[PDB]
Amino acid sequence: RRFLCGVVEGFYGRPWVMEQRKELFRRLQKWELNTYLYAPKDDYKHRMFWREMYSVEEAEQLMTLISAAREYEIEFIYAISPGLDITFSNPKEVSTLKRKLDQVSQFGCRSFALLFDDIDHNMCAADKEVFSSFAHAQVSITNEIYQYLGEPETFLFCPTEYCGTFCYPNVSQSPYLRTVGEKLLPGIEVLWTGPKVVSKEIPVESIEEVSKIIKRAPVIWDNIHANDYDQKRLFLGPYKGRSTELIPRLKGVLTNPNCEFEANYVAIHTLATWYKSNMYSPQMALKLALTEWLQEFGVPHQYSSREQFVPGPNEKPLYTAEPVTLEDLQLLADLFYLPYEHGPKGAQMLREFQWLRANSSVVSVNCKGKDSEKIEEWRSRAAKFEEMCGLVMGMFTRLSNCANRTILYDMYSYVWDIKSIMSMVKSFVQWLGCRSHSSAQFLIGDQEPWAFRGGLAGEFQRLLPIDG
Repeated sequence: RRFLCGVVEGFYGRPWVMEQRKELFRRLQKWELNTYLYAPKDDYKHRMFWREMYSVEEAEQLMTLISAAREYEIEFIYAISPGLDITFSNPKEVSTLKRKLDQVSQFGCRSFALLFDDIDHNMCAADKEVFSSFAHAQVSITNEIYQYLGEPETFLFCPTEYCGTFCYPNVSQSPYLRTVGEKLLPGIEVLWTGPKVVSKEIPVESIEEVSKIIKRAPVIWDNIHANDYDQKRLFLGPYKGRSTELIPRLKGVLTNPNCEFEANYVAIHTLATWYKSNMYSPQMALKLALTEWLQEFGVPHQYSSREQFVPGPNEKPLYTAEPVTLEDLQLLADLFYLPYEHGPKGAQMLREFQWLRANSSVVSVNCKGKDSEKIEEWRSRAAKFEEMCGLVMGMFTRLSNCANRTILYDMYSYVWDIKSIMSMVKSFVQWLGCRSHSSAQFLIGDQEPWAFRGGLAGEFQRLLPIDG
């Protein structure tokens, strides 16, 4: 029994380059994964201009990539999303799609996929006069394409309702899914993402409910680490919430990585472990992933003293960089953890800061003459918060010194923003703690720079109501 397990490049934004893809293939072979799906959203010949034919240079790049995939024995699936503007009752569209897929096949590609995600539910008059339903047209064209290609072993189809929240009026009673399941050829696999576009967790019964309609085990398109729906978010936490019992009931698992290429290492590793368990503990998986990931940071750059200056007792010490340690990576992971929850350490820091803010009046003004226990407790908790902020700043400082700076350079902005805001919070907490004897305004320099934090986007964000 073959099982699909791997990565889908299907995020918006700047696409990955050939070097990154080759390194990804090497890592996938190391981690015992077998599937790579190529459907980058912002590739003009993939989705928006699918009708065009690849140029010679693009053809050479594709052939090199496919041969590299062959070297590492990673299945390579090429996807097309013609649903943006394709007309189903016009044979010219079908002929063009066939020619495009044949050009892809002549490069040595073996597996193909057709996607109809994120399109409209309307049909032109030309198709409404032929097909009884939208699903009917989609299934008919998919079946014809599948039969033309010679019935490859692997073939993926993404329905238009790829999540429960897009099923109307529900999953079991959706006419679209019923028609697709009835009329689709048995040899094609079907993508599914769970109850929601970004599903926090997958109950087992939902998969069975979907399978009762599609009459086949689906292939999971998991967006647990996708970050193209709000690109301020970075996700470095482990794979979590998916019970292993789904493995016998699924035909494959395919993960959507973060837009930043180097930020997905841990995620992919966790996924492999999650698979390799049952051919599972999130905490252990994350520990192993970070332990393996640390080896790629190497050592920080240091002065090369291969007639060499050595300082004396009264000379200023040389600049020395400290290595990046396990604790720094764990703190980084907790700072950017999961879409629906934070890491334990970051959540605890936030709760402690909120508590300190709430009880500022205990010692803010004229603390002398008040209850000693409250003063000591508040000051101690403030000190612990200060130490954690210092840990964050030291993490950033040590990460800045890595010899292999590329790992940091692909996610520089997020860590830089979090360390800046931690510094500002530390300054604010100090100002709160010194109010009883310092009546000056809680300024940084001569001003309050956070009045411009986030600019116009930050200002608009600040006015959105929340319950807490």
